[PDB]
Amino acid sequence: FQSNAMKIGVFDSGVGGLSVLKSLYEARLFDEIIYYGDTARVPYGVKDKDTIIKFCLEALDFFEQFQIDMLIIACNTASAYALDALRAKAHFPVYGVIDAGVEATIKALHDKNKEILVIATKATIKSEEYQKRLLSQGYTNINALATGLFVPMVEEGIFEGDFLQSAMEYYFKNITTPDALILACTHFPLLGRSLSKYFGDKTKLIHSGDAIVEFLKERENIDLKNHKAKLHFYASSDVESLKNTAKIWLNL
Repeated sequence: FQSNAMKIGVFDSGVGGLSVLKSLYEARLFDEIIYYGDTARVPYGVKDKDTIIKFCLEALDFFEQFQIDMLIIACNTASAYALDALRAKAHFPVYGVIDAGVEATIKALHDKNKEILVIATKATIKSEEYQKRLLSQGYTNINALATGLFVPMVEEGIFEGDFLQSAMEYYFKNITTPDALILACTHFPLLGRSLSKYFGDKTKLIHSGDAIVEFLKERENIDLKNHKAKLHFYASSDVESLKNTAKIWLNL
């Protein structure tokens, strides 16, 4: 089977990038998407920079046999550090989650003095990348906060209830209700309904998936497809467990 259109690949460390994969799939911008997840070596925030890079390079070598038009890095950690040596080795546009999220935040605020909150893993925060960027463009009212416990709550299917509420109430103790909240972790889009309901209408949720859909439109020549795209899933370890949560998060 060969047709004349665009085939791309999505790479996250674990299963978080499935939420990103969701938004891309609903868009119908491609005909085939290749999801790979290095689930053997999860998570990536633990390692130093050089090892993440040598790890991300091993994923590129993987994507070569498929020969894709564009590669998307769904890991905020990999996006921070590895999104460069990939380009010094790729023959095709390789993009990441951070800028799309930042740009989508700015466009949605257009107001330098508005209140921005950005939640993520401990590793995503320490890199300061989202911060280093939003400041450069003159946005002043910003705080960044590590809410790492949301990740295993997502993986155990906790999306609602007093327990999740107790978690939000815990993490968000004496916190300014922001105008826009950024989800700098790929698991977090699974808790959005609870968070907005918790934060209220004032807070505008910046979806990493939705931020990159609008992002690629700005940067690339894209056609909307009549037919829905074809999914492929690949994992370092335990592929079928990924395929499950894939069906769960999306309902194919």
